[PDB]
Amino acid sequence: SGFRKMAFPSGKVEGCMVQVTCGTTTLNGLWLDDVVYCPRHVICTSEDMLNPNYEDLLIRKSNHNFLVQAGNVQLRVIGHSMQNCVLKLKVDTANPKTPKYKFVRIQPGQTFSVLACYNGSPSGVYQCAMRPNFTIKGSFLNGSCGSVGFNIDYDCVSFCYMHHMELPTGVHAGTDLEGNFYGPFVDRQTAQAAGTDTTITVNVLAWLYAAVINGDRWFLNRFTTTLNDFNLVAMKYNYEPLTQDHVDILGPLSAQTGIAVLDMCASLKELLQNGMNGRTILGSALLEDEFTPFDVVRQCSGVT
Amino acid sequence: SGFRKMAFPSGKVEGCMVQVTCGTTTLNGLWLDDVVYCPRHVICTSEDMLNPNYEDLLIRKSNHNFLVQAGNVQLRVIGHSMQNCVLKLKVDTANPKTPKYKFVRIQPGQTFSVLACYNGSPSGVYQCAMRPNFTIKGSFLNGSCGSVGFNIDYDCVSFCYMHHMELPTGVHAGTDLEGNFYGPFVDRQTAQAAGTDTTITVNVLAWLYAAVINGDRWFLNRFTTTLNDFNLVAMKYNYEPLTQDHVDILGPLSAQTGIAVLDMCASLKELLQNGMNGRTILGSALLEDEFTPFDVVRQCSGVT
Ligand SMILES: CNc1ccc(N(Cc2ccsc2)C(=O)Cn2nnc3ccccc32)cc1
Ligand SMILES: CNc1ccc(N(Cc2ccsc2)C(=O)Cn2nnc3ccccc32)cc1
Repeated sequence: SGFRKMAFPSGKVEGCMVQVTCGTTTLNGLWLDDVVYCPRHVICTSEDMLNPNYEDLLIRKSNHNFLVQAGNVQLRVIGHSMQNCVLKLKVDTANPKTPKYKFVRIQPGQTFSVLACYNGSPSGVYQCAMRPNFTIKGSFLNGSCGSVGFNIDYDCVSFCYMHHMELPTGVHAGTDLEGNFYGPFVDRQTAQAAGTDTTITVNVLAWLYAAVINGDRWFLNRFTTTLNDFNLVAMKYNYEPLTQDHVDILGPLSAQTGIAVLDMCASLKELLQNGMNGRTILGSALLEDEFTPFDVVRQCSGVT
Repeated sequence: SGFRKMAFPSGKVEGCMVQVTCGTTTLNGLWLDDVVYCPRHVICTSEDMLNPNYEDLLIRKSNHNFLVQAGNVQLRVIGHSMQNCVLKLKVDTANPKTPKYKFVRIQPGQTFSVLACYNGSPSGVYQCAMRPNFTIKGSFLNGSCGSVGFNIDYDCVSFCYMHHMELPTGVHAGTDLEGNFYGPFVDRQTAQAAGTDTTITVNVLAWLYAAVINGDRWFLNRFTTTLNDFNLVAMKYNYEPLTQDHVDILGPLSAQTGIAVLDMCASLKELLQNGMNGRTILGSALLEDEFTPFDVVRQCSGVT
């Protein structure tokens, strides 16, 4: 028992991290097979970030201008190209540590682990969720760009995020591994405000199920509700509308605990309406929304 | 910016995890050089755990009874011995993935990362603190025994914890890598209750400094206090007494923010006395105590 904000083991990703330098800018890259992926803003100075013309800036760069170092060994760059907001640097050596991998574009509400890196070296790992406004609440400092988000299915690493920027709000924006930004964000130092950060209702319910499994049951009540009634309450509290798909995904958690999904919705409704009254659930004094139903089952079963 | 419960990158430890089986019991082991470390209760059945005589149980075991598998390859066991509550299995092959490492016995209040494992395979990583009552609040299921806690100083892995048991309270107990339990716990399925779980005051203050660095400053007030006055309040709230050593360790955080340690103590005093009034600090609605002052500096500087 016990429930923690657990990240995937980061070893398979640590073996892919490299340092990429272009001119005076150094950030992280992801070396998979014979390609190194990195944010295209590596070709910019801080002066360029106000209104960069990436196609024009890239014309002034040749293969030899991209310095790629894997630990202490220099990779030879034999090609470069821009795909959306990422640069793909073809190198002459396939990464011997390349794991089985996929590039996936995740949905808002889905979770992933981030291996924060600086100068191609890993500093730490933590679990994230793609917010419904397509930002992530990470922990990134200057030089962390190119750090990636991923999930792991036994031996396969699904890369879903590459860090590009911190919004003036202190929240983070980035792309999938095809270089497409999540949300409306652009790689320009401009006024970009994130939309309403709604709470991921299906994840809060999954976390309530995790709480019941792990012994925290004080919040269970004698009530039930309907999807429409629950959603009137979810709207008032800036919670995502709950759908039948969400109820279906909570099915295994419902079956394991014997608590019908709508009954858990009624517990959640009372918690929204009455607050925690100074009490805690799984060591938290707020409703946690960064565990998916899949995460709860994975953690409560012991998948390796 | 942003502040997260960050774990160390787990790659160097993932390369050490193996599966150890003795009879019908399978748990995790730690392979470093030519030795595999694991909990001695691997020699027990659940029947034995009520009152085990480990020396007597071990006499019935030979080197060939300890099955050690590293991924899919079997290690040859050429020696075995019991050191306190751990077994050390001498194998004929040095682990090629052995990192630079040390065995350290940590102090209560200190933090570490845990790589939860099952059947020698890693499932996830999370950040912990050794509680002042010498328990850890982890996420462990049956088969997780032998999973280890560690810290990393650039290339050196300091192993500090090996998981042994879950107390009837849902909290966790284990040993250092010399097999000595943290706290008064014994590897016997018996009545063992943890003492008072006090809050790690120096860590809460470190986290308040992290909050100010990252922009959450609402809790700063116009007051100051003294160590003796603060400690009268800390006692009332089951917080650890703050010492001059703790103030000294907070020195760098104080210098960086310009907020004197006793002034932060006065903010903490008001937060203890008045609560958060429905507000949050670094996304938490309670006072976080599982970041040391070293953790805050490390995360806020970008150490790899
Ligand atoms: C020289 N090149 C350069 C490139 C990028 C940045 N910017 C601004 C920006 C605008 C549009 S895309 C990126 C970043 O946001 C970087 N970054 N990322 N995460 C960060 C956390 C803390 C501090 C900085 C961080 C700055 C300089
Ligand atoms: C057959 N051998 C055996 C050995 C140990 C255990 N016990 C009881 C126990 C008493 C004294 S030392 C250990 C554990 O506590 C194992 N364990 N650890 N973390 C756990 C989380 C969830 C469930 C079980 C967990 C049980 C069986």
